[PDB]
Amino acid sequence: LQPFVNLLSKGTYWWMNAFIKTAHKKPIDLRAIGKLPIAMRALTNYQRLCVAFDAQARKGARAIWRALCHAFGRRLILSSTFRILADLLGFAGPLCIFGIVDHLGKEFLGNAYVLAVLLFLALLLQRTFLQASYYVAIETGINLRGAIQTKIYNKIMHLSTSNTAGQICNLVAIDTNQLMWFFFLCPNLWAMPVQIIVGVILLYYILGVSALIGAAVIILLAPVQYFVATKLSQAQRSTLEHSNERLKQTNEMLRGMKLLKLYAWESIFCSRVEVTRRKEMTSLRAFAVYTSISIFMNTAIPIAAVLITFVGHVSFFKESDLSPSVAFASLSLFHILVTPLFLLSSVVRSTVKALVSVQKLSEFLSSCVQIIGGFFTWTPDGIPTLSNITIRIPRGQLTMIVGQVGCGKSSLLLATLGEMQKVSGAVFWGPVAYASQKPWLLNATVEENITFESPFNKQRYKMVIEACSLQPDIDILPHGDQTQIGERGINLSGGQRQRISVARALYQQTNVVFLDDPFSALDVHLSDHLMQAGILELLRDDKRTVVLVTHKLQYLPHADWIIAMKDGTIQREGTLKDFQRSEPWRACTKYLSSAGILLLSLLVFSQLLKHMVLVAIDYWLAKWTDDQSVYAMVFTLLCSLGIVLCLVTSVTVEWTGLKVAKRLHRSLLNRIILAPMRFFETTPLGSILNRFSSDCNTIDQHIPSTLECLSRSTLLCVSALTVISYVTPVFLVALLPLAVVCYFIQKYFRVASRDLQQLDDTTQLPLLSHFAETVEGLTTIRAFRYEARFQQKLLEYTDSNNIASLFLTAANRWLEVRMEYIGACVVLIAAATSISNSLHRELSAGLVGLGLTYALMVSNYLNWMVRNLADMEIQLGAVKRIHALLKTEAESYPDQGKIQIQNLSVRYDSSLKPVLKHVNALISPGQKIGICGRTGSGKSSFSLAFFRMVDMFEGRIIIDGIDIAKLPLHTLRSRLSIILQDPVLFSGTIRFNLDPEKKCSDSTLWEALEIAQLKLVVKALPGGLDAIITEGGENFSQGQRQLFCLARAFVRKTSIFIMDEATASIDMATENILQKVVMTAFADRTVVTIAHRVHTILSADLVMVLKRGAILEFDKPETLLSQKDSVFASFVR
Ligand SMILES: Nc1ncnc2c1ncn2[C@@H]1O[C@H](COP(=O)(O)OP(=O)(O)OP(=O)(O)O)[C@@H](O)[C@H]1O
Ligand SMILES: O=C(O)[C@H](CC(=O)N1C[C@H]2CCCC[C@H]2C1)Cc1ccccc1
Repeated sequence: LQPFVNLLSKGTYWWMNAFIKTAHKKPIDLRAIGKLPIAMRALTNYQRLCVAFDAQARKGARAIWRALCHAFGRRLILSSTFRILADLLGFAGPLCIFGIVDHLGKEFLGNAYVLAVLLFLALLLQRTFLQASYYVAIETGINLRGAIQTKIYNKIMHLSTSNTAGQICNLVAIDTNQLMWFFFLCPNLWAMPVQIIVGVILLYYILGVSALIGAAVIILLAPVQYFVATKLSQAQRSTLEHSNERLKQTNEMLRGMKLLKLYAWESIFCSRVEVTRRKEMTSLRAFAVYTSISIFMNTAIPIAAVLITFVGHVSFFKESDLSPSVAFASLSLFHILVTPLFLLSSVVRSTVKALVSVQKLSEFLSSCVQIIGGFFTWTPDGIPTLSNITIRIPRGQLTMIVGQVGCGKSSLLLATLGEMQKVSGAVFWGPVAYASQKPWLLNATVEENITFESPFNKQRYKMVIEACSLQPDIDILPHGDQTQIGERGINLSGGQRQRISVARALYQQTNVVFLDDPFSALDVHLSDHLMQAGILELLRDDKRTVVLVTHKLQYLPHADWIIAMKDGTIQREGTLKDFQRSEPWRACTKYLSSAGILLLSLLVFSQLLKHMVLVAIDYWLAKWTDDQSVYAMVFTLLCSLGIVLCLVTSVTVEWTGLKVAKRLHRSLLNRIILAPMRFFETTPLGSILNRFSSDCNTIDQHIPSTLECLSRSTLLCVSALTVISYVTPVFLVALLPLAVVCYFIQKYFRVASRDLQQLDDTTQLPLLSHFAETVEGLTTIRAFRYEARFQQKLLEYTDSNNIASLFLTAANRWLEVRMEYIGACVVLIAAATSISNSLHRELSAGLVGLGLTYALMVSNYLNWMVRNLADMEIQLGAVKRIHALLKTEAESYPDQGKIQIQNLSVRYDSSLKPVLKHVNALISPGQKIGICGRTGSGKSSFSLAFFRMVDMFEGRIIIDGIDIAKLPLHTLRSRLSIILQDPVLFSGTIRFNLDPEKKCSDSTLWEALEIAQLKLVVKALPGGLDAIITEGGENFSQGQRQLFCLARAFVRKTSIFIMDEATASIDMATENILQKVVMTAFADRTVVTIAHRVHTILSADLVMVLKRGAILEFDKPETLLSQKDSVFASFVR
């Protein structure tokens, strides 16, 4: 609430003080953050931008710039006016140091004390204009993002469906941010020229022509600073290529982990991910080189400029003798030109990226029922897709739209709606509940999807779910209801999704309903259930106009009207009779522990030795000004020794950063591979994967750079407070109060800012997610006429994004205003005490300048120390949670088919109910054993029990004379065939997905593919036995993929085969093909089949029934059918 408060509280952000103190105690919630001010709302900014657009266009890429300039120009020069005004008041430090030091070494301005309060007042007054300049630029930048995101969205509700779903979200998340961040750094575009030009002009007057030569070096090194920034960002992209390639290879490893650990291919796929990692680490060296140079230039160009400015002034020109006032006033000017001169690279880089974004943004912004005649074409001009489409469906009566495949069926429905440009014809036609041919699901609850922003009724909902008969399906789902169906509907199944969209159509209370192929993936049994109960007994009962378009003609007789489509034309439209007649410092220690004692010693000793040179340089200047070639000799040497150490301390932090980033990931990968199968099922995949994506990214690129920023600022602030204390020892008395105050300000910030950074991120996701939802189901939204209702949901989402981001900026300004006040209070104590000592005691004029030139800079170092420490705390969440995951568990480490089980006391998990108990069996070599039982009756345990994956087997299994327990895991899994229920084939060649051990012969591998009756399609692939297959994908069918897994099984030749519900998720013909292959090809080798199919184990040598723990296991299935009273298997079959 900055506008309401007065000028003083607004400048000092006193209104934020109570919020900070309150948030320190309890976490920030949406209730804690208030509603947005009227002036800064998404709707208000959007209306202002629309007014600007109307004004500009009333008389392209130029227009949007004019509208952005017109709407947000008044609150932008007001930001630039402060920035310029703060720049001029900035030179009241360097100029007043000139005044103070000169008077000591030699009209109220003639007094040294008077200038000590002018230095105090100007520094106090500058460091609020500068901060109020940052805020108003930010508050305009954030208010702009609110206006554009609404502007982008209001275009989405219009664009034709002929066209890029992911581009629009990218346009919101990246292209708008680059435009927003241009308005953060917009005033600098007019303030760098003013601040630098006055700066360089001042240096000439203070020091002479020699100040230009030193000033030219810094300016001339801005392009080289910029060039490194270009080479770095190129290197980051090339690293981003391998990281995305790595995450694909890792994701396939975690998802299909059970298949891998069954075949003992965990090491092979772990080896393949490391090969991609090493390439990423190679491309990450160049990112370290061009980050090392970037740190080297930013701390060795200021030193180089000082070296050439002073040495050149005394050696070449032989001008006026160097004096403490001139040398230290000029030195303090360099410290305040480098910050503008080194950010100018990022300002130009941002401006060239903002020019692209606007052009990219302006490219996006430019993109019953009776019909008379009618010609509709998806293209703006071309062959009309619908021709002679003249229809008149009745009101309140069901109508069927039936025709050939791909012949104007779904287009005609969209022709009735407004998504088809009319070449000609006349159409006259409220909101319509349209069940899309391709169903779309909101990223929300199953209850939310069906109600779809409509009031809930208990009776209505009960009938709908019973009619669609999707409730029994949700019963098997992991959650009873309110399941979070994310993007793409991965949680739900294809057939289940189709019902939901039809359920959404059937739930709504509207007169006209267009159900576009409700039975596309609906089973024939349920399809009649949905049609009879829902379409007829529910939809037709309510006197609701229903239009249905499906291939199943069985429901044609139960239809008032029916139309026939031919070649995209409505040939005839009549009734059935008419138609028939016509036709954490603990984590930081863990991070620095892995670097190595050698590097860690070199890292620490280089930092401490560098800042004993960067002070011994400045102290030597204070001794110099008071033989004159001798002083230049030592000062040149120290400047070179300062530069050399700036190179060493820039390589080491990056060299260390790679050494940890390499070891931490590699040590992480080898740990989860050895985790037992129980760990992967219990822990959600999202938890493990995000460690490899974000945390291994934060350590790769963010920690090493931040660790340098925090270590460089902390030592500078220690050096600044030591030099300023050696000059005036009385300053130590005031150091304790300013240490206690500076601690609490740091504490309340880190507590409050950490909350808002998390709150900022968690409100970003709903905003982007809403853009994806709108574009994916744009046709459905405009069918319900929920465009206005959906657009309103954006304003709430983006307002909760701005206010969460408008406190993160008011928190930073709160901190920087406090520290700059503390720093402006240190400069008074430093000035007051040194001048007291210099005039009365025997202090020198040079040491006075040395104290002041650090007092001015102790405000910045205090600010970087607390801001970097805030970021270093957050970025150490990467190491903290990796080290937690890194301590997971670790598993310990066939000639004849005789397998024996000793009581099989196997427990599905630690300290749980035993799945199977007291199960004794003995299968002779070369015998086909079958296992059948109820779902969850322990049959599924015996499948994984033979592979020691059940980690609590309190019994014994003897296979071919040995024990499956004593033998090591990677030597027992590798010699036992398995066929999981759901087939999976991982990315790689066919030769590298059927024998990754690279031991199979080329001729043999072809026979195995042919043995599975698969050689024809395999040979048909390009290359042959080397075609680059994709994970799942379309290169193979579901029957073929399950068929290929049989070929992979035949490759092992382990003489013991275990099949676990291979029949499921397969075709009936393929099951006969698979069963015939197993019966014929695998005649020997003791095939064991655990499945629910009746006919799978009918011909087996022996069949074992499974009760809660064990049931009758008749060796002869023929005897079992008679003995079981035709109940156990005969009745089930
Ligand atoms: N973005 C698009 N650009 C061009 N044509 C399009 C586009 N979207 C759809 N179409 C047209 O719509 C046709 C499919 O709809 P149509 O009603 O003609 O067939 P259908 O019988 O409903 O098909 P299906 O069984 O695939 O649902 C395509 O063949 C194409 O001519
Ligand atoms: O001190 C800072 O360096 C500023 C940090 C800050 O205030 N914010 C708030 C913004 C919210 C939206 C996204 C994050 C930014 C970061 C950034 C900045 C603003 C203006 C000028 C220079 C730097």
